[PDB]
Amino acid sequence: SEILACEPGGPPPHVPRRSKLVKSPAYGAFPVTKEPAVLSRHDRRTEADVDQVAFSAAGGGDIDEPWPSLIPAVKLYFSRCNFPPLHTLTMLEAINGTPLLDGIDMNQSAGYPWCLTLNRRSLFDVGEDGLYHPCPELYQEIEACLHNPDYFYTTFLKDELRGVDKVAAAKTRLIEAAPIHAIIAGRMLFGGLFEAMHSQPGMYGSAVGCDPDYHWTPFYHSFLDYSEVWALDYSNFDSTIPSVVFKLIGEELAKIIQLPPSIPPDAVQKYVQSIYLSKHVFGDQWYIMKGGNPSCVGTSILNSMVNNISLLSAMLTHPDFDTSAWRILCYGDDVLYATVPSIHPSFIADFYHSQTNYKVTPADKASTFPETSSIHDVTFLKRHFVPDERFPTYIHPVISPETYQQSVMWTRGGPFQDVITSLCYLAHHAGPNNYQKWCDTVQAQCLKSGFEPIFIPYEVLQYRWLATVMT
Repeated sequence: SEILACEPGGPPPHVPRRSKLVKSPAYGAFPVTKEPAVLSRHDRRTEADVDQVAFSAAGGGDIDEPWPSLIPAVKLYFSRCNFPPLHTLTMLEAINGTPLLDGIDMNQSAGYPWCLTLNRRSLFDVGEDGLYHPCPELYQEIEACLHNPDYFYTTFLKDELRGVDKVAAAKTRLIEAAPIHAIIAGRMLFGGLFEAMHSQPGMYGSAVGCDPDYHWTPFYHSFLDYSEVWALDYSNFDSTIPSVVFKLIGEELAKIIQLPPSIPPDAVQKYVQSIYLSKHVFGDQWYIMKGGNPSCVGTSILNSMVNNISLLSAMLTHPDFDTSAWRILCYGDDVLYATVPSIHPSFIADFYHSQTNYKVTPADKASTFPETSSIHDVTFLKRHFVPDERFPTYIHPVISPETYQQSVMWTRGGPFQDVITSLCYLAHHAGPNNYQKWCDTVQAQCLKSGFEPIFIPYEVLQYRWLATVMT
């Protein structure tokens, strides 16, 4: 991306420098390979400056002109999508939801400048209809955003567990939140698109809105015409996305989305411009990012499309690419793809280096791509695909054991049993006795700390999984 000067928008917010993650009653259970990310510039665990490292991948440059295969990739992706005319959501639908899209999370931040003196719930009144209505001040900001999407993302250091290597290097990610009036305006303009995609994960090359327990089965079987399936990940995807890709997507969506009379006719392109030419506030640092996208559900939908377009623009340069025999599945920077004939991720990586700012790598910190790869070797959202031993047509999402082995050793301050319960939903897919080994190890450590954990029985988790997957 490219970082530009920006006029301040008011009183600056505060960047939290202390982690909410504290050691849990199970902290000694497994060898500690993860710790809370560096948030303070004075953290003793690192010799680096976190504010410097966290922004080091930004400002590397933006691409304004399309590379020769980019426009063909745009046409190819939208040709396969075959979207019918889409419409906008009403303001009340964008707030409270539709049969195909849930309402907003009232517990999330209200964003700038609301998040200075007010939370999200305070800005709404429950009407006699039983739905949430915006207060007269929020309604007017949503309206003004539809005519001029001028708003600030609040930027913070993401408080989360990280590998001990990333802690020592102060490599902590950024979390950026849009304001509530920009979110509701965005759910109005693009809610028809969000409905179509979020309610059909696996279609349009996007996995956004998926439930891994349920969708791992159709995801798995969708890659069955292919002998080789590839996984790859982007480093600094949210900074390296060029403006030109978002701009081209906005022009396609402008022709698809039908606008109501109260909305200016270029609102689609103008809102997308507020995404790739965005305003940010990080503490008292006010700046504009040209290129990239702040790292939200709507942004994950557009990021999926960006990822699909970018990958297709790489495959279109391969001499043997069959424009009809391919499938892509994306969630953010996470990607599965397969082509016939198989295109090795080496080829995509080399094309990206010569024409874009994308730096692409294996999905398992493997530092190299395997010579071959199948649906059984691949990981997607940190999960393998493993058929059930008794009903092999149904596929378990088997997350890496490091996920729930490390997470259980930390808490954010709630009832610790809630941490144990939510990890049971991830861990039981490893098999009844691998699940038991995790439960037994966690219980022995908790006993020394004065806590008695209760684990959901394996029979409950396996039955309910088979029930939802339609067994």
